[PDB]
Amino acid sequence: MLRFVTKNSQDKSSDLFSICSDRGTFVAHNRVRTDFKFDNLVFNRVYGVSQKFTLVGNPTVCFNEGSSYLEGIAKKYLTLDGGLAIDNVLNELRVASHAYNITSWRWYDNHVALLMNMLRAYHLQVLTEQGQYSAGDIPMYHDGHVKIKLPVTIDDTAGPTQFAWPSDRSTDSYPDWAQFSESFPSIDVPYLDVRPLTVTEVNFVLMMMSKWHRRTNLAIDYEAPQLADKFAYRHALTVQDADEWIEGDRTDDQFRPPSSKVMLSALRKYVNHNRLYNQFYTAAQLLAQIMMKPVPNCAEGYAWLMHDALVNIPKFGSIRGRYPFLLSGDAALIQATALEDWSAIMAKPELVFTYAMQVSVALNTGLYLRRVKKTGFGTTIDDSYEDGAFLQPETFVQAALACCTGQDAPLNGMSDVYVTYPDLLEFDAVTQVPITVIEPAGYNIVDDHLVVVGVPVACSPYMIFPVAAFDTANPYCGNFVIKAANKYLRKGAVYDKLEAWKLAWALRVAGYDTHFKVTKFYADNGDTWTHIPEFVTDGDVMEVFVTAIERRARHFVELPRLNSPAFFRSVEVSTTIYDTHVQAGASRINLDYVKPVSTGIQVINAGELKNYWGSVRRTQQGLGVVGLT
Amino acid sequence: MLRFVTKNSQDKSSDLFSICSDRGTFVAHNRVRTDFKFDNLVFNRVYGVSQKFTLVGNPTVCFNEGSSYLEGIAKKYLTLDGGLAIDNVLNELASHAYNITSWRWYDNHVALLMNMLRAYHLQVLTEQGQYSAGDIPMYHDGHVKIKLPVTIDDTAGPTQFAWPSDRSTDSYPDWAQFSESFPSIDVPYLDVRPLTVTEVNFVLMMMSKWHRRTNLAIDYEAPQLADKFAYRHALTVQDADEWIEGDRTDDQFRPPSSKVMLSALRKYVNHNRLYNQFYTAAQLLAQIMMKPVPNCAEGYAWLMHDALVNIPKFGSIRGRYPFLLSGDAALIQATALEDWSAIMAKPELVFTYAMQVSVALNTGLYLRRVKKTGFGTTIDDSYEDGAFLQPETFVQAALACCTGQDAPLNGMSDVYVTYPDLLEFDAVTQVPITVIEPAGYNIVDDHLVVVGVPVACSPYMIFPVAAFDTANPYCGNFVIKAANKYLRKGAVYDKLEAWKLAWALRVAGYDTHFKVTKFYADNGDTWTHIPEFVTDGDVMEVFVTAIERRARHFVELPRLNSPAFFRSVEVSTTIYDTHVQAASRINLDYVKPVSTGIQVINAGELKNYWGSVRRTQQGLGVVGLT
Repeated sequence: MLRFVTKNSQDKSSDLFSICSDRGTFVAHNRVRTDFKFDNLVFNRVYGVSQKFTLVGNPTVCFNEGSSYLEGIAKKYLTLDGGLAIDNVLNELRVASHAYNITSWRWYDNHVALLMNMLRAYHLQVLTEQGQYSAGDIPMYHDGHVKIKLPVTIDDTAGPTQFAWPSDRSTDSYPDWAQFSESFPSIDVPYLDVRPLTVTEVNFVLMMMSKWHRRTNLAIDYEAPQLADKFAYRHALTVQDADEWIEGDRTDDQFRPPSSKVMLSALRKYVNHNRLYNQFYTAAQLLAQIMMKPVPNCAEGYAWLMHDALVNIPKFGSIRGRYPFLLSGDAALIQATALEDWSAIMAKPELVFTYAMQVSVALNTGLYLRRVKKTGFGTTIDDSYEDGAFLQPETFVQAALACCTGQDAPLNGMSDVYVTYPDLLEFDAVTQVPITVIEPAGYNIVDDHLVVVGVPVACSPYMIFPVAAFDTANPYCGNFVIKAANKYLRKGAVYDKLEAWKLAWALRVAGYDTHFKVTKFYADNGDTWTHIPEFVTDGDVMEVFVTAIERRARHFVELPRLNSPAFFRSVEVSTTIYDTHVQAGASRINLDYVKPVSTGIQVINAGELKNYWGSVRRTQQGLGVVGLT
Repeated sequence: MLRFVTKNSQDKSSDLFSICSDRGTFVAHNRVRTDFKFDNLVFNRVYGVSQKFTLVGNPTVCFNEGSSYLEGIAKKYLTLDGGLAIDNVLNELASHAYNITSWRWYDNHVALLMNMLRAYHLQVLTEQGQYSAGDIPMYHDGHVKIKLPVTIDDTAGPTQFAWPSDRSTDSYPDWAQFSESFPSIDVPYLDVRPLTVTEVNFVLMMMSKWHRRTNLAIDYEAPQLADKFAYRHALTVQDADEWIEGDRTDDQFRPPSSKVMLSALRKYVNHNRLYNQFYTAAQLLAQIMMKPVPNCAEGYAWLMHDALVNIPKFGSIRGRYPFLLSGDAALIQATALEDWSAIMAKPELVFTYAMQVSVALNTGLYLRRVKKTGFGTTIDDSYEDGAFLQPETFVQAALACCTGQDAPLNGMSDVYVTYPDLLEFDAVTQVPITVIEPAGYNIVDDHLVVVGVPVACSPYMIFPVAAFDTANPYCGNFVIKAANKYLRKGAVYDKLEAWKLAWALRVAGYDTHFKVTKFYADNGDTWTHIPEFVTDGDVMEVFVTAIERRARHFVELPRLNSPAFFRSVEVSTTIYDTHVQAASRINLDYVKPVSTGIQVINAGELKNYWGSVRRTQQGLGVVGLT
């Protein structure tokens, strides 16, 4: 995850932003300078381009059965090829079978749900103490023309301002827990080791073991039942503050949730003690992938925002506190990527939020990129693009990321886990958008409802600028030249679709709107980005007519008559970012703090694609899932 | 015109057809086999095509005098040019010597010969039993109902050929009998000695004013050719005189039969040696005769448009002196002589040539309009105003641009059949339309409009027509080539290649769509009109989408639209049997003319317009016979 953010070490550094949001949303400002080079002299415009992101979401959770993983177990009981040694654990058990039949049969170690719960609680408490925790509210689209407003399940103003405990006292049951220090396990039941945790951190862990009530519209407050019906924890001291709060003995005031630092320390201690590096890596990946979506500045863009995601979080199971000697020894085949990403998150916890911000934009753009690159602008005859990585729900987000940006998207590192949108597997997926009553201008409104085909572009690429989405030079590349039209006639300046869009974008930045035929280039002011129109994607057309290029009221850098001969000059456009700052209502990272803990940790760089330890690579032939090498 | 008709197909064929009408219209049926050879798999489909024609028309005729032509007199009575040898005449015979100083020699009988031609054709038509007023066909296509008006109603219209004039209701020429050697008045006289009594009667009485009584194009109105004249005959003929003074009843004095009328024509021409003037008369009659009935809806603008004809005023010096027609006839064109021999061998050469010239004229005008844009033609020649300005070379230029061979010129100066309102490419027509159901049609205010000239016929009376330099459906055969580029939804195609592909698929049985929607092709002709949108400029590529099949399908073909399934389909079309229905093959070796007693010149004079116009590579232009 860290390498993806740093673009494989851009000058061995990158930048991060902490989580901040008001009313469930936050703007993401930018400052850029766009050049215009014609007549061998340079003009420029410095403009502020913003981008709205929202934390509001309602994903569908699926706490179904999942496989077991024993990576953070001592090297002498695990093995790369020999796997789990049941003979060694029976010998060291201290007949054998008499313990086998009791509990030694399950072997269902998996804490992904617990780690995800602790992470989302940390994020929610961060928002709480920043004075910004509240019920979500999706923004409205006021543009004089057709207006969009969406509902929320919980009202913002009545919504809670404080992150209380997820579960509600005196309404639902809790898992039955009791401290357990016996060497010999007695009941087949998850045993989780929390020995080195303080009273408050172990209290927080076992309280988050309970079930989760949703009290807000945010995407990370999803519903979650109790991870285990019964369980026991390996701790020297018997903790019952949570138990006292379960009954009326402890009041709400005296059992307030801890501060963000305490939850972060609890998570660090838990993962370090149980050697849960890969499991936490998967948990962070999933939480970031479900974190948020970008608020569109166009009308048809909200169709992407209407969709809800489906997540496969595995059912919880912990065999690490059953036997004290499991963790005695260096951990077995811990992935190097997991170690470095874990060190990066623990050093800077905002890395997960920044990666979520990058991944939302990359995925939303890459879905459009794949719906276009399948047909290749309609000059691909067969189906030899091999976009099949989009099919299996696990490599959905990874394939979208790889298609949008050339970088290797990081696989989830875990089997039967994914974040997927089932209804958007196919690119000819129609969506309906509830729409208020205002006269139209060619937004193909049907029965007072925007009909949207496929998935729309809903964000500017200004947080991943070198995206290289297209092969040719374009605004996504950043620097491009504007060439003369293919041939000039009465209708005017036959232009190829992609080059026509490039010209339209450059003129819209420069202050001239353009008129097309087979009518203008509806864009956004705040975000002077002009999203690619449907004439590029439809593939029925290959040349387009630009009739007239007019002057907007907000004039800017002056250009000649581009759409006519003897007056056109081959201007070229280059933009650079001056200042970016995610405000609402930064922290530099370099590869100096990446150095992971290698003391008593066996590290394998190689991975097997069966467990999804790899990275999907986009090539010209198409996407492709590649191992970690 | 014999060379033109016998060269449209081959020197051996020489196929002729007789005149036939069915309420003024007739249909010419054909039977044509189309091949489809690809991957050494020859496929074919035999089908019948029908192109109907109409004889109904209302041409405008102007009777304006022109040059005087004397190319039938003896050698000694002519100078080095067409002017008569007045000194030789006088040294042969006085007051006349002094009178001559005031005797202009205007001898031109083209109006008379044309009148006899149209009267003969009308009599043939009425003895065939189908002469009538003539009515335009009523075309209806499920979406649009059209019916062009005609002046004379068919039902009340006469069924028998009445004499063109009335019962002494109008004045008649003051004819006279001449037998002396002294012309008394500068008024023209004729020499009709070899003619019989009834032939002379028909000639003199038809000289009188002609009235238009039917919608037939050859039944145009014409005034009396001369107020006064005399005929040099052995005896006075006065039966038509008794008819005008109101003595001979209609039953005994009726228009003569076709045979005797043609015999009068023959005697007149070959005694006065009017081969050149008769050739001009036949040319004009052929160019005015008929038009094709359009299968497509918008093609009726061709029907509504009326030609303009310039017939010279009637004048005669043949009958003034009796020795002029003696001696060796001088300055007779070989083409005129052979055409005369052929038409008197069979009198329906004029009809078949008229049908061919009608089809060629329509196609030539339409292909001039199309090739203006740049469709099929490399050079942007001055198709608009080059050789179409000269009214006498208008129809010949159209024929040359259509067919590619040498169109025969009128052979006479200041005579033409010209459409003045057709030189512009912006000319519009308001065809009346009762629209049945709305569809793709530019219907504004009860009349659709057309631009320029439309297609109203199909190139089947003349099939091997070489309209374009490259292979095309107009040519015998063409090879469908690979598309310029293939896309997901289809492939782009050049204008001409796309039209060739669409034509071949329509013959095979596939309906072809395109964008920037249908390639129109009516049943009963299965010829695909050039699409309107691709006709204009600034369009060089056509996107072909959705090559769907039709209800009836004959030859099963590859897609030719997808790169995987495209195959080099080579087509070939040949016409096997034609039969008009309201042969008659000619034999050149038996119709060869009389070379004795006639002086024949191969060459002509460009002033008199004795030549032909050929579509050169660099541009069509008039050339001499040499």
